[PDB]
Order: sequence, then C-alpha cells, then structure tokens
Amino acid sequence: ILPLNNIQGDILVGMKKQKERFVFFQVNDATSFKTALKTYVPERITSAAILISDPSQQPLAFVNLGFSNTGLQALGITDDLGDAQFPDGQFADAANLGDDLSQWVAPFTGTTIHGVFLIGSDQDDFLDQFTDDISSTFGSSITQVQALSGSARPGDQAGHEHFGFLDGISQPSVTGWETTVFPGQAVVPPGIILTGRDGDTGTRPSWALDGSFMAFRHFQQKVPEFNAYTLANAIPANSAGNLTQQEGAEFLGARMFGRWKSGAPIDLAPTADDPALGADPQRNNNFDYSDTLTDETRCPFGAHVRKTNPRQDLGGPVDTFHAMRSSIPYGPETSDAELASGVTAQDRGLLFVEYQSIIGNGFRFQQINWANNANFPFSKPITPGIEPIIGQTTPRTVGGLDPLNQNETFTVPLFVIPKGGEYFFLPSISALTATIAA
Ligand code: HEM
Ligand SMILES: *[C@@H]1O[C@H](CO)[C@@H](O)[C@H](O)[C@H]1NC(C)=O
Ligand SMILES: COc1cccc(OC)c1O
Ligand SMILES: COc1cccc(OC)c1O
Repeated sequence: ILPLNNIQGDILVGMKKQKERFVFFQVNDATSFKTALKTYVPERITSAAILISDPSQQPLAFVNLGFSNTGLQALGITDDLGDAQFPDGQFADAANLGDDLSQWVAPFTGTTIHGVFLIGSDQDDFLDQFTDDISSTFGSSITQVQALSGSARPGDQAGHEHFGFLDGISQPSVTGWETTVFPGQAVVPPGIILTGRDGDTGTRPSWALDGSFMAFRHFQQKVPEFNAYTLANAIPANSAGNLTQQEGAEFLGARMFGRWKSGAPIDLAPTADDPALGADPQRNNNFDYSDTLTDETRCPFGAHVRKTNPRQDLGGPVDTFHAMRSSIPYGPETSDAELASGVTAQDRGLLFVEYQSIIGNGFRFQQINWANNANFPFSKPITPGIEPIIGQTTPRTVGGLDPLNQNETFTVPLFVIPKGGEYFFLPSISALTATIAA
C-alpha cells in the first residue's frame, strides 16, 4: 500500500487547479534553506491524501517542491539518484530532444536553477499570497530566478490547451492504492512513476522512495499559425462524405492529435466529432488501435497521442513507457484579429509537466524514440513520419493525415517552441525534512 500522506500530490493525483505558478530558485545559504524547509514542509507541502480529500478540508493552495541536480549538490545531498539524464540537467540534453537551442532563454540556459516550487490555486492573487509566504519563510536563503504562471482557459475551453484540444484525459493508473480505473486506462506497477517502488529498475538511495522525476518544458505555442495551416491544408473529404473547408480544417487538427478538440478519440470517432464521447471518461480512453494497426483510415500512425502512447502498436500492454502529466496552459486567449492575420502577437503556450521514475523511459522515450522517429511505430505499411505537434526532426514530414490519400505527406511547420526546461526530482514528504533538510 502506497503511503498517500507521504507522496507529493501532483505526482499521483494532479493538482487540477485553475491557476498554477512555478517558482524557480537558487539556494544562497544551505543552512538557512534547510531550517526554512523544515518550517515550510508540514505547513504547505500537499500530499496525494489531501488532493483526494473533501474540498472543504483542502487548503486554498497546493504546494509541491522539486530539486535539480545542482540544487541537491548545493544542499550537500550527493547520493546518486540512479537516473542517466537528471545529473547533467535538461539544457545539456536539449539537442538530443531535437530542440533549437537558440530559442532557449534564461534562466534555463545552464544549471543555475536549484529547484521549483509548484503552487496550484484558484486565483492569481492567491498565487501571489503563497509566493509571498515562500519569500517570508525562506527569505534571502533563496533567490527566485523566474516565476512562470499558467491558467486554465475560460468558459467551455476549461481543460483545453491553446490549440483548442481537451488535455489531461489519458493517464496511467498505479497499483498500490484504491482509485477509479477507467476502461482503456493502463494499470501499471507504482514504480513506473514512483522511484523505489515495484516496477522501477533504477538504482535508488533508500531516501528516494516515493519520489518521482519531473520533466518540465516551457513551450510557446503558435496558435494563429496552427489554425491557418489547418485551413490551408483542410482535408477535402473523409469516408462519410465531402467536408466544408472549416470541417476539413477541424478534421485535420483532429488527425494531427488523434483526438477531436472535445476529447473524442478519432479511433472511436473517425469521421466526425462526438462531444458526448469526449466528455465521457468511461469511454473516451477505451481504444487501443487494434482496429487500425495496418491502415490509417481510423487514425494516422503519427498522430500525437498514438506516438506518445502507442497502445497495441507495441504488440500488447507494456508498463515501461507510461508517465503522468500535470501540464497547464499559459497566456491570453487568441484574439479574432490574431487568427485573421495568421500570425502570433502574444506569448501563450503550455507549461508542460511529466512525471516518471526513469526520465529515459517516460518523457524522453516518448520524445526521442517515438515522436522524433519517422520509422515509429514499427512494421507499418506507410512510413509514419514525424509527430506533427511536438516531433522535432527535420524535415517535419508526416504521412497519412488524409484518410483517403494516406500516401500524401504533410510537411508541418513547428507550432510548439521549447523555450526552456529542466529535470527535477520531487522527494517524498518525509525525505524533504529527514534527508534534504538534514
Ligand atoms: C504544447 C505541447 C503539447 C500539447 C499542446 C499537447 C497536447 C496533448 C493533448 C491535447 C492530448 C490528448 C488528451 C490527453 O490524453 O491528455 C495529449 C496527450 C498526451 N501527450 Fe501531449 N501535448 C504536448 C506535448 C507533449 C509532450 C512534449 C509529450 C511527451 C514527450 C506529450 C505526451 C503526451 C502523452 C503521454 C499523452 C497521453 C497519450 C495517451 O495515453 O493516449 N505531450 N497531449
Ligand atoms: C464531393 O466533392 C467533389 C470534389 O472534390 C465533387 O466533385 C462532388 O460533386 C462532391 N459531392 C459528392 C456528392 O460527391
Ligand atoms: C488501451 O491502453 C493500452 C493498451 C495497450 C498498451 C498500452 O500501453 C502500451 C495501453 O495504454
Ligand atoms: C497488412 O499490413 C502490412 C502490409 C505490408 C507491410 C506492412 O508493414 C511492413 C504491413 O503492416
């Protein structure tokens, strides 16, 4: 049984708050930081247990805390955590991910960042109150080098990311606790997500039990450009009949993602949106590509969700490459004038968060081995190509987007720009005080 009171809640349950702030910091004084941390943790650090408690018993803000390798070093915590990528940091790994390094910005361009406080709350003012509480408690023991703040989109776009698609539908379920499991949801041993638990194969210090590694990515999105691209390349028809340009553009977007904007998976709804299905957690994940392993009519081989979770393209259930996501959009809505121009005029995007016990098996495997690999999934009659949303290999050519002309290739401009990121370790709540602050 997992000790839910000891696991940082964003890892297992997800904050699911309307607003979130990532406060990136450096440690200035290890001794002063450690005593501040011992004060802070029992008061503010939110467990999985709290996140599944009655909302009345919940605090106004949830706080979680992760450390980079240099943060652990600054604190004299020098035990090897057993991950191949964590020690060097993400900037050193960015070229491997396919990133254009010229688009990276401070303070991510190095290993200056020692950690991140994640604050989830209902309003920006509450984020400010909890940020000020960090300032008051830690004082000059830290320097806040950057804060990145996000917000759920308004109205019926709540839960949707900036291109318009419902995000946060498909997550693995870990064994070791009692929770609801939906049809089609992968059930994995807890060590796929939690370091030191069954299923983890990395060599972990005992104090690393029930922690997890976060891959953080700051993505800027080019929404008018995406919209204009789908209009310019609108699919003329599908199996059900001819499409108006607007229908064909919406369909092309769905083909790129593998889901309609509503969340309806195209493997179940291959020709038209089914918003009732999109909003149905009991059915919106109940598919595995077994009905489309050797053709692309129902779903392209290279659609976002199929690349990042290949399901039956792997030949059966595989524990190893599942990961939890707790991303949040940021920035203003895209104006009518922006969409008309087809050109981005404001900074908006995704503060992307993915948790796994082995960075190389979760985020990094999904990115490099799968999304960036034109020849993945394997053994297909048409080359899948590069995942159109986040695949980084050039040329960004993907096949099969038009179900009636599957050999047609699309060369897709990059609409998602990495601006920085880092690899963090989130310890257990007890480890925060018993180890990190010792
Ligand atoms: C701005 C960039 C991105 C956007 C807009 C985006 C959007 C989405 C959307 C709309 C979904 C479908 C709903 C869901 O299952 O949650 C999804 C699923 C998913 N995405 Fe992304 N994503 C982005 C980047 C990434 C990256 C960089 C990765 C990992 C390398 C990733 C991994 C996944 C995974 C694992 C799923 C669930 C797949 C499944 O289990 O079927 N995404 N994403
Ligand atoms: C469908 O679209 C084609 C052009 O792509 C057109 O020739 C045809 O008349 C349309 N309608 C039907 C019912 O086939
Ligand atoms: C329906 O869900 C699945 C089926 C088969 C394999 C999966 O992950 C590799 C998976 O997530
Ligand atoms: C019928 O399915 C196929 C036919 C020809 C080649 C294939 O992959 C190499 C394939 O999967």
